[PDB]
Amino acid sequence: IVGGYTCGANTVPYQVSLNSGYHFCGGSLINSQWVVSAAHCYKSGIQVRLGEDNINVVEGNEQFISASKSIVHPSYNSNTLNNDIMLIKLKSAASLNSRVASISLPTSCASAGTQCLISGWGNTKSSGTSYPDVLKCLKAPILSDSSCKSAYPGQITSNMFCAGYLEGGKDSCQGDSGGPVVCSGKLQGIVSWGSGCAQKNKPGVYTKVCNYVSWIKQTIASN
Ligand SMILES: [Ca+2]
Ligand SMILES: [Cl-]
Ligand SMILES: [Zn+2]
Ligand SMILES: [Zn+2]
Repeated sequence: IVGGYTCGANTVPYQVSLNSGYHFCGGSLINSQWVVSAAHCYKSGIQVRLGEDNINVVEGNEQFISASKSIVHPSYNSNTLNNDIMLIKLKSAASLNSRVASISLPTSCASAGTQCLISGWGNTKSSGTSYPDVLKCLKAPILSDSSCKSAYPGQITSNMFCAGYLEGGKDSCQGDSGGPVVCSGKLQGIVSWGSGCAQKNKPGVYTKVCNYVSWIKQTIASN
């Protein structure tokens, strides 16, 4: 995340780190047994780490559980990143406490202008590589579709929305993929792609979760 701040140890209690020997993506806990992340984060051999603050230091409040299965959205297109969402089931249930909590799924989509909180352990430099070890946060509004589509012509579908600042300066960045975008207490987005990080007129693009609630609910209930 670039132009963001240190959230604080466990202040985004629904934030997860996907690890396959190292941290490679973020995710959101939706209930004791399931995590939602980006389909482009699909890997075989995932370990989910909950209650994480510093990914390189075991400070006692962590839970490391292996994934029992992964379900990529049936219509995921790796070329356009359209329908970039995946569900991960935990082999054992997470013990929910003050530091490990689930986030709610939306009942309706959020309007442009709404302020959201984007978090993760990604790169913090636009022009440079600096990978932080503690969680970073960024408060950013949802942009109108018009400004999102002018920045990426022919690339935005109805399953994506942009958030950030057009001036640039603030944005999600690689590493952060699969992480949450929460607005008014609901998980409204998943970090999906962007043009580099924090550039001017290049906001981040997020998977629009409100369009997949029935698929999420139906799939978790059947698996
Ligand atoms: Ca840790
Ligand atoms: Cl992340
Ligand atoms: Zn990351
Ligand atoms: Zn990515």
